[PDB]
Amino acid sequence: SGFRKMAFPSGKVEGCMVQVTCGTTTLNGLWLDDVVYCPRHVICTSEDMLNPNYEDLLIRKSNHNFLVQAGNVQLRVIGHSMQNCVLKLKVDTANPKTPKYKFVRIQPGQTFSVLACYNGSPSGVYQCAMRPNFTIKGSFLNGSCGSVGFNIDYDCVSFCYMHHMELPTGVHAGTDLEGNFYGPFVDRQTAQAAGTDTTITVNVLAWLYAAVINGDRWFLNRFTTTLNDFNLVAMKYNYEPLTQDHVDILGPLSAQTGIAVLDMCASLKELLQNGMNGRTILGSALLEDEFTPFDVVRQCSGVT
Amino acid sequence: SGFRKMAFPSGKVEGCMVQVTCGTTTLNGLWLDDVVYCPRHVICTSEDMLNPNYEDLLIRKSNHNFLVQAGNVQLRVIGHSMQNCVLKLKVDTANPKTPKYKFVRIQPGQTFSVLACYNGSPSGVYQCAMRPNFTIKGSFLNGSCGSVGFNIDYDCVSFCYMHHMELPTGVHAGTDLEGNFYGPFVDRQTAQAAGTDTTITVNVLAWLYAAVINGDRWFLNRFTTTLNDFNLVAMKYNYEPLTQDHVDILGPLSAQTGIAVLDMCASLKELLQNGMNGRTILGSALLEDEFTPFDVVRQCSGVT
Ligand SMILES: O=C(Cc1cccc(Cl)c1)Nc1cncc2c1CCCC2
Ligand SMILES: O=C(Cc1cccc(Cl)c1)Nc1cncc2c1CCCC2
Repeated sequence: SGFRKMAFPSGKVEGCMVQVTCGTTTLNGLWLDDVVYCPRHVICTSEDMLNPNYEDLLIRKSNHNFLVQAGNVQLRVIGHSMQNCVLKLKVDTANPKTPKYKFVRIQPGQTFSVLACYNGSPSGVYQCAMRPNFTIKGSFLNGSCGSVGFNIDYDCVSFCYMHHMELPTGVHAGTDLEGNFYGPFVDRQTAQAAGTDTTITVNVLAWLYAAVINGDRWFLNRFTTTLNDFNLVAMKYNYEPLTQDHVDILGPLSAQTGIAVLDMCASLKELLQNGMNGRTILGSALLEDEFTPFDVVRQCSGVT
Repeated sequence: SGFRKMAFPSGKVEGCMVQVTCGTTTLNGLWLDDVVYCPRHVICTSEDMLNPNYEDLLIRKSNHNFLVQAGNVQLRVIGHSMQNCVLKLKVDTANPKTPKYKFVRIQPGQTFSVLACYNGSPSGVYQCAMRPNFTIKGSFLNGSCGSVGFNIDYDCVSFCYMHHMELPTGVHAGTDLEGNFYGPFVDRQTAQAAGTDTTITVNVLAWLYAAVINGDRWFLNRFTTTLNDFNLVAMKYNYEPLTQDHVDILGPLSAQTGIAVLDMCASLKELLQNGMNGRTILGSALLEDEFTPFDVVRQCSGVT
C-alpha cells in the first residue's frame, strides 16, 4: 500500500540524452537511432529570440556548426533539417543504447515522466500531467530545453514531450517529437496566453479510488448523484465535465472498490462544496488531478 | 522555475536489479560487483514469518537453493551469508553494469529516491524522506521487498535503504545495505510500534525558501522571531526543534532570497498558528517537509 507521484524508471531515456551546441547556445538532444532531436531555438541568439526567422537562421548553419556530444564522445553530423519546431540532426552512428520507442502525441489530462537534463546530463525525474490548457507545471531551469517527457510500456518508450520554454507565468510549454507545440504556443520571446485551465475530473475521481484502496475512506458518504447533477457542480468549480467515456474508464476502479462511479462523484461533489475541513487524502490537503485511472491501477497492481 | 518532488535518474540502479528466489519466495536483489544483496526473509515461508529463526532457516539452504536471475540470465551462486537482516549471495560474475557506489546510513529527515521493483524489474521511481521515526511513507506492493533507496553524487550511487516490510499501519520499514533496520523494527510478522513522528522543520523552512525562489511570497510577513520563541511553536505543533546547525544549513537559502532564517521562522510560525486560509504554496495546501535545504538548492541550481 501507499500512493506516490511515481515516475517511470528513466534508464532507457538517460541512454538517449546528448548535448547539442550551435554557436553560443547549448541545450539537450534526444539521440534515437542515427538522429538527434532538439528544439530549433538552439540556432538562435538572445538577439534572435524576439521574432526569429528560423528558416533564414538555419540557412546560415552547416552540419559542422551543430556540435553534438554524448557524454564525452563527439558525434559526426551528416545531415540537418527542421521539422516544425524541432531540428533533426542526422549523425553517422546509431545510438547503441536506443530503446524500443515510439513518438506519440498525448492527450490533455494524460500523464508522463520528465527527465530534466542540463548539458546532456540527467539531473532528475518527475511525474507530470499535460494540463487541459496544454501547459505542464514542470521544474525546469536554463539549459533544460530538449529534456523529454515519456511513458514506458514494458520495453517500449513512447516519447510524448520535448521541453521548449517557460512562459512569463512560470509554466512550461513544449512540443511532441514531431516538433508540434502542445497548445497555441510559438517559439519566440513574446507574451503568450495559456488558456483557462480546468481540473481533470476523471483523474481526481481515479485518485479518490486510490485513496479508498489505500485505507482513506473518510470522504465517502451516504449519497449518490447523476452525470447531469455532478456536471453542474464541476461547472461551478472549474472541473472538466464528466462523460460516459470517463465513467467507462473508471470501471476497473469502481469494480475493485465496489463503489459505483456516480457514488464516488457524490463524494467529490461534497468535497468540492464543503472542502476538506482541515483533513487530508493520501497526504494531500487538496484534490489531486495528476493521476489517471491507468496510473492508479498500475501503481496499485505493480506493472513493471 | 517550478518545484517538483524530483527523484534521481534511476538508470544506474536499474542495471543492478535482479530477481532472487528461494523455495517459493521471490523478491528483489541488488547486484553490485560479484555480490547480490536481498532481505533475509526470502528464506522464509508464511509459516516461518511469525517468529523466524533465521540462523536455523539459513542452515537448511545451500548456494543452489538461491535462484538469482538478472533479466533472463541465471547467475551462479558460489557463496551465501547473512549480515544482520540482509543476505549476501556471492555470484561468479561481477555485474558489468555496476556503478561507482557506496553504502550509507542516512539520517532521519534526509531524502532519497526509491526504485520500486517487482521480480527484479523496475516499475517506478519516487522521492522519499526517512521520517524522524525511521519509517518511510512509500508505495510498495507484494514482491517489492529488496527495492532500494539511494542518492546520486554525479557518478556515485550511495545506497541508503533496502525495503523489507509494510507495518500494519501502511508505512514502510527497511534496512541500510549492511542489513541494519532503520528504527526499532524487526523482520517478523508482529505488531510493531512506529514511534511518534514529527514534521522536519528544517525541510519545511527549506521548502518555504523554494516557494520564495519560485514566486510564492504571500506567506511572508512583517515579523521576526527567536530560536526560543519559534521552538515553543514547533513544540505545540509536533515540529522538530530548530537548532543553530539547522540555521547554518539554511544559510545558502537565506542568502539567495535575502530573507533571514529567523524571519522565515516567523512566517512558518504564523502558518502553523493560522493555517493556509485556503491558499496554496508551490501547489500544496499543507506544509511540505520532504525537501532538504540541499534538495532545494540542487533543484533551484541544476546539479546533474
Ligand atoms: O524559455 C526558455 C528559452 C526560450 C525563450 C523564448 C522562446 C523559447 Cl521557445 C525558448 N528556456 C527555459 C526553459 N525552461 C525553463 C526556463 C528557461 C529559461 C529561463 C529559466 C527557466
Ligand atoms: O511486509 C512484507 C512481508 C514481510 C512480512 C513480515 C516481516 C517482513 Cl520483514 C516482511 N512485504 C511487503 C512489503 N511492502 C509492502 C507490502 C508487503 C506485503 C503486503 C502488501 C504490501
